[PDB]
Amino acid sequence: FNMQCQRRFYEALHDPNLNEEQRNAKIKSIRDDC
Repeated sequence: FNMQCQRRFYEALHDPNLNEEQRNAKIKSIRDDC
């Protein structure tokens, strides 16, 4: 992935303030956009 999307995934992964469902949904949303 391009640097923007790459960093978005990296951040979202390393953000346990989000739980399993929330975090996987975040990754999915970023991946849909990217």
